[PDB]
Amino acid sequence: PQITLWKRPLVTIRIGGQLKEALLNTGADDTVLEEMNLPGKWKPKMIGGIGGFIKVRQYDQIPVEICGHKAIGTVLVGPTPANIIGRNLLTQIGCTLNF
Amino acid sequence: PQITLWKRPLVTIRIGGQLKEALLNTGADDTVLEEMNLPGKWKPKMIGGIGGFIKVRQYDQIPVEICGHKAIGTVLVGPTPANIIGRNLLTQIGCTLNF
Ligand SMILES: CC(C)c1nc(CN(C)C(=O)N[C@H](C(=O)N[C@@H](Cc2ccccc2)C[C@H](O)[C@H](Cc2ccccc2)NC(=O)OCc2cncs2)C(C)C)cs1
Repeated sequence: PQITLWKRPLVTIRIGGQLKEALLNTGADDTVLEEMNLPGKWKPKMIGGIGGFIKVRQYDQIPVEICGHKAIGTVLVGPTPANIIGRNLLTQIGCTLNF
Repeated sequence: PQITLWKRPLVTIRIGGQLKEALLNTGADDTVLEEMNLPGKWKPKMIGGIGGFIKVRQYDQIPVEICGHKAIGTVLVGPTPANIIGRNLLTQIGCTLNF
């Protein structure tokens, strides 16, 4: 698809076999998801948002399906009020900024 | 311009009379720039995200130059760890996501 920015670019993502609504975010390297248990090893991380930093768990090689598109990559799980799909996965699904 | 997402989508913006780098951010409802002086009035405001919210000055109908593209809109000024160009202005310059 080709999403416009008049409204927040929200889409459906599937991960761990669970379906979630996410926001496409060119403004961030990594992808952050709302708390949700996931399998695998994981290292602790600290990431800074607009109002400060939050602690997250970084999982690697996690398959995440975005709007029908396949992606496998590093996912950060933690206190975020919104599942934000970052650049790495964006490029994985062939997303670009056009103007 | 076709922007890949493999790297930060930074672009030069000319505002007021200053030319600085800002991120084309589709994960932001608003445009936020780092502390600076701007002419005009302004109502205080609190914008938030990961880590919480921050205090910013809201200026409206502010001229902004983003890659030979002229836009006139709302510009929040304050303690942002990054110069952000949000959807309010991205749409103005006719920008979309495609994949
Ligand atoms: C509540 C929820 C349903 C929503 N609210 C909104 C509206 N809001 C609040 C925003 O758009 N808020 C913006 C914002 O921070 N957007 C964010 C997405 C988000 C939205 C809501 C809650 C948490 C994260 C997305 C933005 O690209 C910012 C920009 C940025 C860059 C460097 C330093 C700080 C910030 N990115 C991050 O906060 O990235 C965190 C990281 C990810 N991986 C590593 S750090 C502000 C800049 C204005 C959209 S969805």
